[PDB]
Amino acid sequence: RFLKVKNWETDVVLTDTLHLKSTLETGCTEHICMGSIMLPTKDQLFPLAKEFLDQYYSSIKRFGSKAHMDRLEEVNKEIESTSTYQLKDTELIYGAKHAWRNASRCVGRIQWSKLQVFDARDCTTAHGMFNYICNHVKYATNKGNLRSAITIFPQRTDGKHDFRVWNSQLIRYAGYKQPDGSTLGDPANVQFTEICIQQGWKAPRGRFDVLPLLLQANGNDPELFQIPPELVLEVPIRHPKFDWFKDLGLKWYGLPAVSNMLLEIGGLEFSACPFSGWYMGTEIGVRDYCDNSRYNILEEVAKKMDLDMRKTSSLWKDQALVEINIAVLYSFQSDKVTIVDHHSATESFIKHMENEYRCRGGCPADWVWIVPPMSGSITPVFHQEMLNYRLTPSFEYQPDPWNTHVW
Amino acid sequence: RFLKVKNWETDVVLTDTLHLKSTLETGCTEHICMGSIMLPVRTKDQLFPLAKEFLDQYYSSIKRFGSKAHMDRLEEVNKEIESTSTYQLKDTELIYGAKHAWRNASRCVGRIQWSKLQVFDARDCTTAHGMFNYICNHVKYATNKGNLRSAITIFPQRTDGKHDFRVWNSQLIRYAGYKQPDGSTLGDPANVQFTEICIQQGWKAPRGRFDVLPLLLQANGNDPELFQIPPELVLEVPIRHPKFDWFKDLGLKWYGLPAVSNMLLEIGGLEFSACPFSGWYMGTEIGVRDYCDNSRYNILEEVAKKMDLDMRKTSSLWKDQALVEINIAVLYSFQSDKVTIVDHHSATESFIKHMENEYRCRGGCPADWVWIVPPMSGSITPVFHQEMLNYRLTPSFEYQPDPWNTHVWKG
Ligand code: HEM
Ligand code: HEM
Ligand SMILES: CN(C)c1ccc(CNCc2ccc3ccc(N)nc3c2)cc1
Ligand SMILES: CN(C)c1ccc(CNCc2ccc3ccc(N)nc3c2)cc1
Ligand SMILES: C[C@H](O)[C@H](O)[C@H]1CNc2nc(N)[nH]c(=O)c2N1
Ligand SMILES: C[C@H](O)[C@H](O)[C@H]1CNc2nc(N)[nH]c(=O)c2N1
Ligand SMILES: [Zn+2]
Repeated sequence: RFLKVKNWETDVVLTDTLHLKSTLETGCTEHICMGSIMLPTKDQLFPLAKEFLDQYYSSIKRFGSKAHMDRLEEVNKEIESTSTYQLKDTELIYGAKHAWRNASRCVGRIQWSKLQVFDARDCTTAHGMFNYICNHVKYATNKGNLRSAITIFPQRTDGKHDFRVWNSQLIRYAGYKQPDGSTLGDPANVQFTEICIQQGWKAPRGRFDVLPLLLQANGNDPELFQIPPELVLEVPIRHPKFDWFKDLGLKWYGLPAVSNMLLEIGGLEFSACPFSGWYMGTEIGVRDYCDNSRYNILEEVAKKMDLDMRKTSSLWKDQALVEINIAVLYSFQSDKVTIVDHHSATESFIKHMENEYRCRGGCPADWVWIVPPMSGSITPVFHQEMLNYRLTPSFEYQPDPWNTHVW
Repeated sequence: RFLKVKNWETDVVLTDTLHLKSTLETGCTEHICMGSIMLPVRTKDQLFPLAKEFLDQYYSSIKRFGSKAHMDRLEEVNKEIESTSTYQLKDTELIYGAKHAWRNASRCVGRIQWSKLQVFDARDCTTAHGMFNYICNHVKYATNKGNLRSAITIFPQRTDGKHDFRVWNSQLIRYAGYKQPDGSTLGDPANVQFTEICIQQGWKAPRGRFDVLPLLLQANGNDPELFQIPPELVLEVPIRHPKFDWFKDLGLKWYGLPAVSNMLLEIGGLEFSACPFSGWYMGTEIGVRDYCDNSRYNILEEVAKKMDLDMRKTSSLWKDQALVEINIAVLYSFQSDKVTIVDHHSATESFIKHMENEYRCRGGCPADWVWIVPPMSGSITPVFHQEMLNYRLTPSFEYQPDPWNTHVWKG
């Protein structure tokens, strides 16, 4: 019932108890582990609120206080009446910070308590949503000195009045399907790049076109808005060695702002809650650039390095993969845009784990995602045993809106 | 109950039914995943159904399920169990069992080779000297002058747990590690404890950086004995780099034959506690883990200095850079000396094919993503994007406690 995790590089053992407060399910059973699978009423509502308020009041050392007891009946009454309830701002902020704190797949959680929370629950229209989103982008971007942020739009009522940001991230590059067979721009967004057109977007059918926002307020049809370019910070990618690197014509945006997840707090569902932090270098250089189903520039780069690509055994891909990532980090740092390398981030996470085990009794973590997509075993997290379990408040995945939307 | 895995690079979706045949537990539950936890005397009572499940398996594979040969064998094993409290496997069953334990090994990326396994039956062995002989023959057969051949040598099964055969070494061939008084380590840090045992057991350590450890062999529950593998049987490869000429001067070499010797092989409820086995190296085992783990030879810095990398910021990825070059060297040296090795791209690619074949011909393929994905360049190998299901089938290879921790000393 009380669990030990060992780090095999340092022999340090930690003891986990936090998992005992887990309420949601993993997907695994005693007969089968699903650790590498990508995606596994007033009745329901009241214990959920209670559990949350219990956490919350415990966290401010007023467990079993009048304020506590009072808030509990107050919420209970409101549920009885309205069949839902509203969070106080303090609870909203606490809830959002803790959804981040509990995100078992996020290596960046040492920053969790410094989250700027923007309350957009008063928002009613797609234009309103756009305004709030532009403000988020400008604040978080902060001229390159990035600051984490989340903007929280009104909670689900009857699932027919949902607020949804249709983009997967606030800022992403378009992808169009060619006659040449392949794909210009970003293959991951070919379908979304299509749906923008299907609703009226004018694509400059280029390679790195910042996609428009597709905003759904209150269950209505979504609307197109162009993010002001002066708000979209971008970074041109050059190698501090290969002077030819620049002619590949690569750039990337500085702000990673995931916009399609669901924030759950005390049973309440926030279907539109775009949030942002800053990039770990490998996200762009390894995944975005070198994934086969993405920008897939490995061959091209390798050509320009005149490497022996005759056999897998020369490790040409590996050699190039490193240089590319050196360039990403180089470009960002030179342009003074916040970025972190996988060594620093993982080092920070181990420190964060130590802290969480110490002050909270543990830290849910998904090794499959915490370990970076390159040079895994030379980062400390590779040798770190981790326990994965689901805590609430949480960020959850949710179905793409075009599949659900009753037009 | 059917289960689907998706490859997110190819959208290829597969359906697992094999997981239904799983008996053993994973460690995980509905509320916690232990997927990254490293390591998470049996009665006639529980033995028979285990024998029966094995024998049903075996007779199905040979397409004789429900035959009279099947039924008589079950009867024979039943009688032998209740009479003697255990039973002996036929050679055929032993071979089938060893192959399938390999086949069921969810953490092994090399399983496409599982059906080509040379099984050496050492169940007639009675002494440590006998064990040394068998092991020498294994090493010689498996090495084959550099054209490596997979093999397993199987010593007598456990009886009352007081008469175990064990190979105390973790691998048949490994380098000594020596802790110095100044706290530094000479040789392979991983083998310090084992090196000390050997020394205490009377091994004269030459105390160099690459000393092949002696074999420490336990027969029939007796105290273990020391033997030196004949040097001419130990194939080694000097490590050089195809472009960096200073690399040779780092003084590195490695042995060609990876031969894990401390696992327990389980077949039909019988436990084979000494079953050393060998295949060949995937390059990163040596180039990434053995050389570059901080708790191993840890040569990243010295390599990095000599390539003149910016070692001032991690952000320069000097570590990543040196890591690749070292792995380039390992592959280069082995191929140059015609010693079988496989790069991580080739191995992972072959595994994906194996896996798909296994889903179709067998209904599934248990696989441990945490272990299948290579320790460098993870996402540019196809396994990274492959959803996998992990579950335990028998026959299987299992860990067992280190024998110095359990052994009852006779003196
Ligand atoms: C501030 C610096 C941050 C860094 C360096 C960082 C890093 C990462 C990385 C590398 C991943 C792996 C995802 C992938 O490879 O696609 C991840 C996942 C994730 N991050 Fe963080 N992140 C940061 C901030 C945040 C913030 C501010 C939030 C929310 C408020 C957040 C929530 C999440 C969630 C929910 C996931 C996984 C989603 C899932 O369940 O699959 N992160 N992060
Ligand atoms: C023939 C070439 C082979 C290759 C390239 C190969 C590759 C690997 C690799 C890279 C690992 C990961 C272990 C680590 O990184 O420490 C592994 C694990 C494993 N292999 Fe293979 N292997 C081969 C042959 C074999 C054979 C012949 C057997 C048994 C008959 C076997 C049984 C296992 C088992 C049981 C594990 C899990 C080890 C553990 O959980 O500690 N392998 N293999
Ligand atoms: C299941 N599925 C189809 C899927 C999986 C992953 C993704 C990509 N978002 C992962 C993420 C989240 C938050 C992040 C925060 C900061 C950062 N620097 N990076 C972050 C990256 C999209 C879709
Ligand atoms: C602490 N722990 C549980 C642990 C972890 C790793 C190891 C290292 N041996 C793993 C192995 C097994 C079989 C192999 C077969 C062929 C090959 N080319 N390589 C193989 C590598 C030992 C023990
Ligand atoms: C804690 C963690 O599970 C442990 O370090 C594992 C990770 N994956 C691995 N994968 C392989 N192939 N070999 C290993 O030793 C490990 N170690
Ligand atoms: C199949 C597998 O689960 C999938 O490729 C995962 C593996 N680990 C990952 N890790 C991170 N950080 N991001 C990812 O998208 C993935 N993808
Ligand atoms: Zn699991």
